[PDB]
Amino acid sequence: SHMFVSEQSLNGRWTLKFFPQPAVPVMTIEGAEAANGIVVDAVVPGNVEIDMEAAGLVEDPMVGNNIYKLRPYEGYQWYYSRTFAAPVVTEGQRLVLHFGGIDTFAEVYVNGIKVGSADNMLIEHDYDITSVVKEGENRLDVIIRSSVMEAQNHFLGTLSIGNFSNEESAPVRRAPSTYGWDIMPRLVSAGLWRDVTLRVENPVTIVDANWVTLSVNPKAREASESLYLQTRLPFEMHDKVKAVITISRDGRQILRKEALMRKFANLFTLNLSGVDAWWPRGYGEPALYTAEVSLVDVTSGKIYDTKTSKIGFRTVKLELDEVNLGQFQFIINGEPVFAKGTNWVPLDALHSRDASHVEEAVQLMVEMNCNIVRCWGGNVYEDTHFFELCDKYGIMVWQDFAMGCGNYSQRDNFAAALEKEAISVVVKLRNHPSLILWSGNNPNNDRVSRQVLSRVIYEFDPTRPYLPSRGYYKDPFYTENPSQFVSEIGYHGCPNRETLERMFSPDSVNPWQNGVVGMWNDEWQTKANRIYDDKFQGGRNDLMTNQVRIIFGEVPADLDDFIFASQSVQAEAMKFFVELWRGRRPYRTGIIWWNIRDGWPLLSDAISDYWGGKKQAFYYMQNVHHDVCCLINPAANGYMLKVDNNTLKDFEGVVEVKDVASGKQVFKGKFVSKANQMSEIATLPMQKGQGMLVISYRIEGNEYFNHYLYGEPPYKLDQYRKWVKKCGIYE
Amino acid sequence: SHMFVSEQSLNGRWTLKFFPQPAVPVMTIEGAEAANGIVVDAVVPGNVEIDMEAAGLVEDPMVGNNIYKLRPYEGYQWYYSRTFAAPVVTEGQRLVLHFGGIDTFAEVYVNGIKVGSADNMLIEHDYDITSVVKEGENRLDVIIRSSVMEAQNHFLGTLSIGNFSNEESAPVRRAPSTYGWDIMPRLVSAGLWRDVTLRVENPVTIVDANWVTLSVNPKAREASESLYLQTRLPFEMHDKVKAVITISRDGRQILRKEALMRKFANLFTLNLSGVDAWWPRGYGEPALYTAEVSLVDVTSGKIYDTKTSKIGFRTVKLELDEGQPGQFQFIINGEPVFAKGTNWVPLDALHSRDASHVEEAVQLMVEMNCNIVRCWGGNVYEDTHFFELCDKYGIMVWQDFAMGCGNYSQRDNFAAALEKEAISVVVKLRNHPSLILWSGNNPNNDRVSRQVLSRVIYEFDPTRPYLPSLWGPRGYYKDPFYTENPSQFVSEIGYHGCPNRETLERMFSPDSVNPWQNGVVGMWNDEWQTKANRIYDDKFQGGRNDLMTNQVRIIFGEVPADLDDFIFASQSVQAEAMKFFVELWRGRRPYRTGIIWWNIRDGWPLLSDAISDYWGGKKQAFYYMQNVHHDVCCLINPAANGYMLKVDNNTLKDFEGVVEVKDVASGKQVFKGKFVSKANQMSEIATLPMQKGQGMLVISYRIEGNEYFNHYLYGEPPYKLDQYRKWVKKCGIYEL
Repeated sequence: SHMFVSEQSLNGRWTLKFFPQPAVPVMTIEGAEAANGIVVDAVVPGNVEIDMEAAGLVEDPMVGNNIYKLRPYEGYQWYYSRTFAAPVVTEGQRLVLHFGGIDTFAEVYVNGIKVGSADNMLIEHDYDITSVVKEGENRLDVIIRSSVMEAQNHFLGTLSIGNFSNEESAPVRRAPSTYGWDIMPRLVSAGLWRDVTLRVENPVTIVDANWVTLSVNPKAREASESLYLQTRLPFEMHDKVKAVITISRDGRQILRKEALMRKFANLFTLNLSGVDAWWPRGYGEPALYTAEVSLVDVTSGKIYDTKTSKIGFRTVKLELDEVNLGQFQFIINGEPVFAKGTNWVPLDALHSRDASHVEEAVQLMVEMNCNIVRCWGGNVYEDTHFFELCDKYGIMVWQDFAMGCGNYSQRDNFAAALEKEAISVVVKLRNHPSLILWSGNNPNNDRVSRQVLSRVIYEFDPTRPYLPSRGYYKDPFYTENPSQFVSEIGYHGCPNRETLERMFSPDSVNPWQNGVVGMWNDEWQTKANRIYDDKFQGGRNDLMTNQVRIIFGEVPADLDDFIFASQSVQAEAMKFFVELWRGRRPYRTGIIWWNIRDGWPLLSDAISDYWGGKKQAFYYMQNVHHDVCCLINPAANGYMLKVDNNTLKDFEGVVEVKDVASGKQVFKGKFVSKANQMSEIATLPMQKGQGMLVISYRIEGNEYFNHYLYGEPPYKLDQYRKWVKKCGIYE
Repeated sequence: SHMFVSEQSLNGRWTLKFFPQPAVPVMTIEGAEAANGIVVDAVVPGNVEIDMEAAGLVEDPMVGNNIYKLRPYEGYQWYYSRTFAAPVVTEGQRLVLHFGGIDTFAEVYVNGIKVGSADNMLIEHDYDITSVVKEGENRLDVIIRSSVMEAQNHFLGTLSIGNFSNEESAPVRRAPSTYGWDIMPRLVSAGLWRDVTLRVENPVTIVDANWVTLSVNPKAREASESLYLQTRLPFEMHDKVKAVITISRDGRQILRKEALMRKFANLFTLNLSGVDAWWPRGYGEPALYTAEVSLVDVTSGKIYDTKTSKIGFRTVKLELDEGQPGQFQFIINGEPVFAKGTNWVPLDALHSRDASHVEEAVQLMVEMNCNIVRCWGGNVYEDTHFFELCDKYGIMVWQDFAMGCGNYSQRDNFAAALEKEAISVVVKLRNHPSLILWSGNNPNNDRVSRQVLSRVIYEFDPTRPYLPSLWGPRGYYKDPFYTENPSQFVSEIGYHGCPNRETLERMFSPDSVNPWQNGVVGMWNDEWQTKANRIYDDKFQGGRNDLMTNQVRIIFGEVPADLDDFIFASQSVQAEAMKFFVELWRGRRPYRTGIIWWNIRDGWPLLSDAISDYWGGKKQAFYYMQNVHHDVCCLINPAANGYMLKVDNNTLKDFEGVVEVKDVASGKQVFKGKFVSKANQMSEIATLPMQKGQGMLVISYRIEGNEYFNHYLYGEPPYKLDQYRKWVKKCGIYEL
């Protein structure tokens, strides 16, 4: 929270006028008003496709092949307009027009006077409009031009052409996935997709409050926290304003410090007592403390400004193995942590709806017990509320800078745009305890990943590490990979029937074209995802049929049997991958799987879909993501029962292995799970043929369950179903 | 070929007004018309000295000391003027005024409106004049200022002062040799030295077609070619235009692929069958294929643009054998190739005449059988036609960026000027199969040669190697300086040679044709000193010309007083030295990997170490060098108790033959026998016994019905000139 003096929202009903962009792009209000176009009511924050669909001008892009009908609007312009009232501004105060998100290339006018030129979808834009504001109605006009056509203002290098990321994405600062990807639709879109506000700032104001943990002693309940404070301070206010710093928790004041402001920028170091450390999930408590800084007149007591945030006392270090060679391990508060989590993709192709999805999506990670999440560079940067939830629930955040599968310009103009973006995002997010790493998502000669971004982290966040950058799930590709830390590992899975009936037209809900199993109809090809409407057979969807065929021999023709088979192979594979890394500790250090939630109704390798449809893989993963988990990994002539502890406490329990069909107890006995390590229990003999062992362990009175599928594929689908039904764990 | 919609030539007669440059340079049409100057007719493309000589205002700079009489014009300004009729431009179409070459600092005006400010003589300049053009007669005015005076707009660093390259060249982007070199006259010059055209472009047009060879399988006659296509495409034309890619050879089509244009830039990977790889001379055929890409309307079938080039399927890897100087070898199509060729210097001091020399000059390399050529960084970048000829004849091209014998600013403004130049020239030439290397020609902290240029190659030509970078005493060619130099790959090596008599009689005044001032041998007259070359008219004796006499005195004991005897002596020393250098590197393979010698042709009538002069007069070294540049060449190297008869093979084929070595003076047979020359290697034939005294051995070899000849001068200097002349005459290989 940041008080200022007043913050008046400009969200609500705007007027949107759209029209095809001429050869000479419209940049003035006069050109926008003279252009022949269509005028509709609009909602801010919003996307232009939501406004046109509300007007009945476009069909629902989430159904069938309606995504391709939005293609002509990629060459359109969008003219937002509204009138507003200007608040009273006293002497020395500044009126600031704040845009949370402009998508993308736009000219901003207040009362016919241009106040800004925006060209970065991913960062905020603030314009001082104190001098252009007038009494009564103030005209606010935003004229956006075509992002796609902007790409032709640039000459591309050889290494920027032919990558998975679109060439139109290379020279502009937008989320690469908006142009299309394997897991996102091509929906370039436009509009004011985040809040628009009017801010009044006092002459004495807080420019930035940077909280940094210098040290932490979790056992003594102590921590050293530094505050790098920058302010605007008139010289008459020097020695007449004091900074008041208050740390609290549950309304209880932990520390108060006052200091006379003798210069605009200061470093205050606070040696705190009776404070708990911020820990990721399983490894401890996500302790957060309210840190408030206020600038107060020493004579009148008037508060000129106040910034408040919840901070966590924690230290983060990445250890990079450079002799025995993803060969790294995160060290939090001086303890080696095993990372288990998901990759974070766009929450919505229409990104103005991202904020409405954040709460439910973080809840998915909490129920999965993820302790880490990697925000993928194909997506936009998430807003403050996402990181505040990750602070609260103890989920570490790996933040990629917004660049996708490809390479970018080595020249000055791009380097300046990316430096402006990187400084903004770093300053915005560097105070969240959840954030643990910056990445360039990218070769060692790349100026982008090895100079520009590293220079920003060096100057504006030297407390966090920066890093410059298909078949059966038991093949050596997955079982003999030497990477201690895997960051992308995924397996396809057909969505639930209910999701299929909502996104596919009734004639196309069944996947098979003219009944032939394996021949996908066009609507299923569009939902693979196909960026452009090029009719073809095969491609990405075939991954589902191939995987099901390797495991069960044959692809079912009944849609419900196909859904069960596809979600069951995705469930077994992902579960096997997690157990393989959790079981091969301490060598394995982390696994970040792909992915937890889709950002659009599509056929994908996610374990949950856009509408909340949890696939079978979600529940399987849930049982192999506990703090302490008993699991079975393959072994030389047998199977190995192991327990993995991802906490700092020792635990005791008992485990009962048994075959589903026979009921023969293969093993029963107590175990001791030492803190923060893999502990083997017993080597179990080989079982005959196919089947399913069931694991039942009890710790501190609670009952947990797991299983292990033995044998070698192909399995009969009808038999595998009976094994799970008798296992009694899943449905 | 790039079709566009139309290309009207603005070449032809212009009006040229010139005047001394005032303290404040004239940069407006008003100031140019108000200045007191001289108006003459001019020819574009051209240089201002050609126009002034056509008007009888200057004397021929190629004769005597007339080069120094052009000195005052370095401080002049040059005002070009002509009228042109505007072509018809439909809506959305674009009218582009294209300059192939402006030398150099000029303000361009169309109909009184400034459209550009040029400041680089080595690269093209394009200006969109669609909105400034008018109906009827239009006006084109170009106002050039003094390049020399432009240097004083810059403060030079210590390392940019005192080099062989002129301080006036350091801050400006112009060919360094224009300011004078030891092999080029000082002729700064100016003018529109390349074509000036008007191009009409459709709203849909090809911006660039970059052809890259990913792989080649010569025996399977296959190749994987990538087309990196960038276009200008209105969004209304998206999904309504298709790219048509056609690879052909002699009218026979090899590939025809059509693809709907859904984005402005695309990578098209083309896996071809029935295609032959491109090879350098000796190693195979220089197979070329016409690659044409066209943007076609999917409905009307209208062709909006067409780009056509001749490409070749080849791979190039520079194998750094390791970093001593010249410790590398070029690998073409997976095979280690032995490079042999010449450095490429200016074709003319008045560079607008370069294009008229290109065909004859390249033919010299074909007659010599060079498989490589290093375009020296003191010259301008050659135009497309030079690289087309090197593609056609299989001559690999090593391209220096345009800096010489110099150190340069580490500051931003020079870096930005060089980056714009490098991007332009790389994009222009990156599709020629002949081109195989980019060089900075430059210590390891130099921003220019270790950051600016390497960054341009990193982004715009990752397919070709980039390198950031033997004269010395110039004594006896068998000195340990040459014979024990460890460089596997030598890029510069040369020896002086007096030009033929006809050239001397055309370049000097009648009283100055004989070199000896007042008749004393070894003392050069003033005109010969000018042709050294001498950059500034400082009178002195000795200097560079003493290389000719010192090298003759080492080999033949005394300098002949007679001119015809002196020409034969000097050219014989150059011929024996250069031949020895090539035989020494070919004979010591596989350690030696290449020899690029200096040089094949003069860019100006001068006294030099070139083997043929500016007017085409071939010195004796040209013929000696021809006989040691064959694909398969029998040669003799010194051994310590005799000589070693060797045969070198610069092909991928085995050959058999017979060789005979005889003493010329006595006629006795030293060796005769058959030999097998294994492919792409040096093979030792026989150790030959030590001969007595001085003389010449004649090497006669026959390969597949064809008879070839070489020789070896044995003994140690000093030799007697008359005896050497009789040995060459009796040998029968070369005419005296």
